[PDB]
Amino acid sequence: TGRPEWIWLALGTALMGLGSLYFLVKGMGVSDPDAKKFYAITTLVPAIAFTMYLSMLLGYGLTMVPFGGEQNPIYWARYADWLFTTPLLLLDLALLVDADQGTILALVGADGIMIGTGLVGALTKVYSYRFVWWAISTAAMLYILYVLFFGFTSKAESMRPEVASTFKVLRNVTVVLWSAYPVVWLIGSEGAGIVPLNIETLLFMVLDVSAKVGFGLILLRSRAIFG
Ligand SMILES: *C/C=C(C)/C=C/C=C(C)/C=C/C1=C(C)CCCC1(C)C
Repeated sequence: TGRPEWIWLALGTALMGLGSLYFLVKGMGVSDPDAKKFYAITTLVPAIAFTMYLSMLLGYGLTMVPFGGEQNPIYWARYADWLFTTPLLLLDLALLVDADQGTILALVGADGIMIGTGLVGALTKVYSYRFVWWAISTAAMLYILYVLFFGFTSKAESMRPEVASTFKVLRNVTVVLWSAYPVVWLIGSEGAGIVPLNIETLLFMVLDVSAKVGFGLILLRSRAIFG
């Protein structure tokens, strides 16, 4: 098939795989129960991403959606990855600041809406309606980020500075990275079709790897994970 974006797909597979392994290797040596909690969640995240980059590298997770007078190439495997990796990353942040169950439930629930409406949008055939779903998915994301910035940060204040300072770094990387996804979608293949798929795949790989392995490295090399 030889598509232009495959090299970016091979590179995402490689980074996710390696990252996952190292997390698994480091996770199975630790004995602290709480540290175990965090290690298992954080290793699972790039492990799911790896299997999906792999499938996409191999020709799966792609569909031609008609709109704008074109047969548009939409990588839906992406949302199958994010459906489970985005709430797991949220879970990691919540366990860190001892968020309440209702908060977690409501954050995981807003995240299901975001990915769900996002995919519906990336699958929608009436061009302008693609942006209506996109708009709702983004409002869901702004809800989640509001909660991470205003709620959590506040709770990380009952924690010790080492823990509060690790959370603020992960919160910052998360707000910066997640903010970028909706803009990539908008000017890329699912949206305006301004940025081509190969470049678009590159941006998504950089955001995904940063948000999973980048995030994981920061979290797991910290002392805040300990019970
Ligand atoms: C490992 C993956 C991460 C941290 C993915 C984050 C993905 C997002 C924040 C995605 C957001 C989207 C929107 C706000 C609207 C349009 C569609 C999405 C799903 C790309």
